[PDB]
Amino acid sequence: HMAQVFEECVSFINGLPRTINLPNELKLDLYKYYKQSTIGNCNIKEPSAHKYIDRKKYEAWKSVENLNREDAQKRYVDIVSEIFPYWQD
Ligand code: NI
Ligand code: NI
Repeated sequence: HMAQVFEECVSFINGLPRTINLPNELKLDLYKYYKQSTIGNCNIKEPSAHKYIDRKKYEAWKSVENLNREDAQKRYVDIVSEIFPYWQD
C-alpha cells in the first residue's frame, strides 16, 4: 500500500503554502527519498562539486543507493509524519 500513501504525501508536500519553509537538511532528506522512491538508484552524471547545491543533491541521492522503492517511500512518509502528523487527514 505504500505507493498510494507516498503519492498522497508528495501531493501534500507539493501543496504546502509557499510560505512554510523547512530547514535544508530536512529538505535534502525528503529530496533523496523522493528521488530513490520515484526513479530509483541515482541515474545522472556526477555534477561538478563547484555547483554546490546540485552536488549536495547528487550526494544525498547517491547515499540512498540500493534502498528499494517501498523502504524509500516509507522513510519519506515517516519524515513528513514527524512534522505534519495530520498530513493525510
Ligand atoms: Ni499493499
Ligand atoms: Ni564558478
